[PDB]
Amino acid sequence: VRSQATQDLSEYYNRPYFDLRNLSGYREGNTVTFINHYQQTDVKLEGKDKDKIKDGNNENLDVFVVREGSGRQADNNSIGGITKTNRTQHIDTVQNVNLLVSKSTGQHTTSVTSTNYSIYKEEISLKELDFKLRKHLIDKHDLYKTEPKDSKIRVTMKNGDFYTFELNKKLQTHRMGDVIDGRNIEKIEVNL
Ligand SMILES: CC(=O)N[C@@H]1[C@@H](O[C@@H]2O[C@@H](C)[C@@H](O)[C@@H](O)[C@@H]2O)[C@H](O[C@@H]2O[C@H](CO)[C@H](O)[C@H](O[C@]3(C(=O)O)C[C@H](O)[C@@H](NC(C)=O)[C@H]([C@H](O)[C@H](O)CO)O3)[C@H]2O)[C@@H](CO)O[C@@H]1O
Ligand SMILES: [K+]
Ligand SMILES: [K+]
Ligand SMILES: [K+]
Repeated sequence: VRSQATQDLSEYYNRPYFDLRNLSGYREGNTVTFINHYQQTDVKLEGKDKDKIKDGNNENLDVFVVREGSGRQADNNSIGGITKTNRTQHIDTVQNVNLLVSKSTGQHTTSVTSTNYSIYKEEISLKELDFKLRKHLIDKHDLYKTEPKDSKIRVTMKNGDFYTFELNKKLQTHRMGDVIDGRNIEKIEVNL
């Protein structure tokens, strides 16, 4: 079975995305404007990111961009995904963590995939982790070819804190601007 709800998740997580690195964003109201090679990207702040981003100019940011509709209307602007850029613009990973994907393949059978997952950003948004991990799962683990049910991604930190992305719904918009230290990620576990 493939419900419309599942189909809508496939649609969302197949949206075009891009990223911008080490540039200024100018905040007016709750919208941050980025200009990169004369192209404008407006980003909506609607969570804790409202306390993080200053009114006016903010230097040396990165942004993970997922457009919310097509095209030019303001309600289609990307939401959250702003972080401070790395201390340097070096290309090396800043952390590497185990990614464990466990999938029920039958009544009595489970498949377990264990790989290294590279972290490049010192400060990373839940938006980016959510979108990119789902991309991995869609590509490699057939996510959304079946009903996701209670499947989830959990990102666990070195202090034992964790962050969960329930796969049967989009990441909540108010969580998209939440950020974490990528170097404090301990492991990532996915149950399918
Ligand atoms: C009606 C509605 O949309 N309500 C949401 C909350 O979501 C509902 O309740 C949840 C408990 C869950 O049953 C969900 O399905 C309901 O729609 C939402 O609560 C968050 O939900 C997510 C899952 O979607 C997580 O369970 C999250 O908990 C954790 C997490 O695991 O990610 C707990 C964890 O301890 C905490 N980490 C800390 C404190 O270090 C994290 C962390 O705060 C966040 O991940 C940061 O974004 O959260 C539930 O908190 C709620 C909060 O987003 O908003 C509405 O009330
Ligand atoms: K359809
Ligand atoms: K590690
Ligand atoms: K099983």
